[PDB]
Amino acid sequence: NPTKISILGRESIIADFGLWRNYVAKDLISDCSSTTYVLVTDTNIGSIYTPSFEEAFRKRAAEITPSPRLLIYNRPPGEVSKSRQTKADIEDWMLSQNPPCGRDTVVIALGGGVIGDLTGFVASTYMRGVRYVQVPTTLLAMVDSSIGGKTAIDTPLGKNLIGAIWQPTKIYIDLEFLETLPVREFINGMAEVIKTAAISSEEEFTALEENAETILKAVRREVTPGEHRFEGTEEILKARILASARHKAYVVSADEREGGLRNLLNWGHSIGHAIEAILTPQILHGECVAIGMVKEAELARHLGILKGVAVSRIVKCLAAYGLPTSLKDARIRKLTAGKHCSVDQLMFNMALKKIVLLSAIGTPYETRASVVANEDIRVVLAP
Amino acid sequence: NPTKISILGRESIIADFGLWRNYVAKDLISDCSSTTYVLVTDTNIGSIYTPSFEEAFRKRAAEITPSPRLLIYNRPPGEVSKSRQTKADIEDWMLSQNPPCGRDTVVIALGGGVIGDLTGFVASTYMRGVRYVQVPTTLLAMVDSSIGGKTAIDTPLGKNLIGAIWQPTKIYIDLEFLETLPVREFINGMAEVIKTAAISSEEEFTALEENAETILKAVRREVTPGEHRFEGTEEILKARILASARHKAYVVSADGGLRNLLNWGHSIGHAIEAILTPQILHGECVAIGMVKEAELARHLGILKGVAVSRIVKCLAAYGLPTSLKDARIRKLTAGKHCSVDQLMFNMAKIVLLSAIGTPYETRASVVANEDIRVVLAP
Ligand SMILES: NC(=O)c1ccc[n+]([C@@H]2O[C@H](COP(=O)([O-])OP(=O)(O)OC[C@H]3O[C@@H](n4cnc5c(N)ncnc54)[C@H](O)[C@@H]3O)[C@@H](O)[C@H]2O)c1
Ligand SMILES: NC(=O)c1ccc[n+]([C@@H]2O[C@H](COP(=O)([O-])OP(=O)(O)OC[C@H]3O[C@@H](n4cnc5c(N)ncnc54)[C@H](O)[C@@H]3O)[C@@H](O)[C@H]2O)c1
Ligand SMILES: [Cl-]
Ligand SMILES: [Zn+2]
Ligand SMILES: [Zn+2]
Repeated sequence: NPTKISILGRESIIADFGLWRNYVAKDLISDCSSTTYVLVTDTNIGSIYTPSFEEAFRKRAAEITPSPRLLIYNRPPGEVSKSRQTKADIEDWMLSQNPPCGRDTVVIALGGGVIGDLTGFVASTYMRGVRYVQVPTTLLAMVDSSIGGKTAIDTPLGKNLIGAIWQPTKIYIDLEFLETLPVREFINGMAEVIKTAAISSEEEFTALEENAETILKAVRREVTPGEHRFEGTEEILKARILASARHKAYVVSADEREGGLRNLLNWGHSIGHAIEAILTPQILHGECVAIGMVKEAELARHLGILKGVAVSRIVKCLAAYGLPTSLKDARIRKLTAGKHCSVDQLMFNMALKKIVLLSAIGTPYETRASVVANEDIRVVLAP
Repeated sequence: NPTKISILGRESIIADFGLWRNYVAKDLISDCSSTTYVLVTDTNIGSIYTPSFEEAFRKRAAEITPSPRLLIYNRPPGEVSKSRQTKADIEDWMLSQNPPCGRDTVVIALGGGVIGDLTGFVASTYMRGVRYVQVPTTLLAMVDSSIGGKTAIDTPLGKNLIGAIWQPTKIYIDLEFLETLPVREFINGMAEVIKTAAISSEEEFTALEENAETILKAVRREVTPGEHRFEGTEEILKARILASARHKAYVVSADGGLRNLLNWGHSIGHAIEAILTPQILHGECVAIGMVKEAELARHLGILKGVAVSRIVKCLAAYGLPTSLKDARIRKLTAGKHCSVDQLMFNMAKIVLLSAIGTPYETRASVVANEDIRVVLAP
């Protein structure tokens, strides 16, 4: 059965195994009536998933007169496509169609965080705004990037500098996409899942601790023909992933005077972003956020706010899912030959302190990021 | 007297003679607190108006501490600057400042429709959105472009293709800008003023008819550097221009319907413009469109022939063309012809008038292509 989660007081999220394979096309043409559908993705994702959809779309466009059209745009993979150049590329491409794409256009964002931010931003300004849907194909996109409307592209000077808040009409979460997602990317996305649980539900966190071995085994297993990577553990994977997605939706949907409940989502990102500013692009975002979570967890313990046992759980849980819990992680070192993260550099990258503090697994200290002394931060980052 | 109007619920429009010279700076720093203010304009407008403001800003920044900063960006004049390149150059420039312009930045759009659309769009996406104010310097901008939140840039394949709805925090209308606005541009802007009146108030339309000689004289007379072009007729100019502006503001606030009325004379007007541009200006084309669309309604037995004539006399009174055969226009468009086919083709529903200050339907009406032709053809 398809699970539904709402965003900003309305239906928006539809999650299940096989949506892309048999549900999205029909749904779009039905609930997102348009004459034109523009699908944006990269060559990796697309070469694997675009063919089936083209057929499923053709099969759904036929039971209608006249038949809506599906236009496909394949961008090269990587953070590099999240640029002004590609935004203008996709746009001119869309304007140059016969007939050109109009304000009724429904853009389909089939990809991870990169394609998501790019496509969302394209849609936000196309003729001052057109509808679009998110079809996250990475774990991180499913529970984070595709939720909340934050759209943008990069500039040589920094990440997500030019963009917009543009909400998607719908977010289709097809867990089957995780069947072909590279093991490292999957692990990477788990950083947000564990973060979410860590700051919202102790029960959820425990479920993550208990489901690690099973989940990871499935993520690494050799799939025999006729099988689906996650057969046998579908409910576990769905309950775990949707718990995070759902939380993100709740936080983003909760306003009517809140102050900064959204702030708690940055737990582990204060230090995590600092670390990433140095180790990127060798080390992924989640990998850096994982380490940031451990450091920030130690900090709170250092300030006598977090019990030492919670730190250890936080550490075993991340490692159980394959995430690094230290800056000298064997894997990290091999990928970043000649990169060091000195306290000074980290204390610097951070100043460019307010760290969400935890008082217990599933329980934040303040309802917002707390203010901590630079000296206390340095001690934590000491060798 | 600093007049105030409301857009989208409440006040945002401030109109008067001299606002730029001694009010915006203080106002911005007070009502739009920020550490950074980015002024965007073109070399024409800026070379005339940026110096005073710089001083007026410095004079107001000193009163507050630490003193804010004013960053100026001068773009070349023309429709050509309303492009992706200029948007990116402005963005890159802002981000390059030391320190980089943050989300607290308040962008000042000092210019006409071009600078307005460009700057508004820049502001809408800068770090996903930052505040900005409109300081329209052309008549058309004062009563139309600077109002409504419509922002964008052009593409070789068309105008305003990439943009967004981004409302300005404030719209400062300093009528003194019209002192240096080229006569042709001023006349051009009058097309929207006359259009607005034509579809909203018969009294207002009549006031435009009676002010015609006076306004034009002020516009066409030779003013000497130091004397104000509009001394003696300031209330007339203010009441006329603000009337148009306040109406656009009203409709933009109501809301597919009431907004459709704002397009009277633009159905044919845009078709004509698609051919005659860039030689012929938007207002000049909209003027002719108004006459055509007015005769169409007369053709359909909805408009009295007398209203058509008044519409025709008023446009002409203000120096706007009322036919494709206009000498100015023919001379200016040598090498071009608006065949009826091309116009119909370009047209691919017109707002009909039942009387001066009175629309037919509450929205654009559906008319048969044949009735249109018998009105486009000679
Ligand atoms: N609020 C927001 O909008 C927000 C917040 C967090 C992250 N992000 C953005 O997300 C981006 C990173 O996104 P990401 O971690 O999803 O990485 P990504 O989109 O770069 O995807 C990683 C890799 O996986 C491949 N891939 C994607 N789906 C696949 C699948 N199911 N099968 C096979 N290959 C697949 C891609 O081709 C790519 O190589 C960053 O640029 C970041 O700024 C945005
Ligand atoms: N909804 C909207 O936002 C909207 C609606 C209608 C028109 N527009 C757009 O507006 C643009 C047209 O703008 P416009 O007609 O105001 O012309 P414009 O901005 O191109 O200005 C015309 C000329 O006058 C000069 N100038 C401007 N003000 C001056 C002043 N006070 N003193 C001296 N010289 C001055 C300029 O340098 C320029 O050369 C078009 O690009 C059009 O697409 C936007
Ligand atoms: Cl853009
Ligand atoms: Zn993150
Ligand atoms: Zn107009």
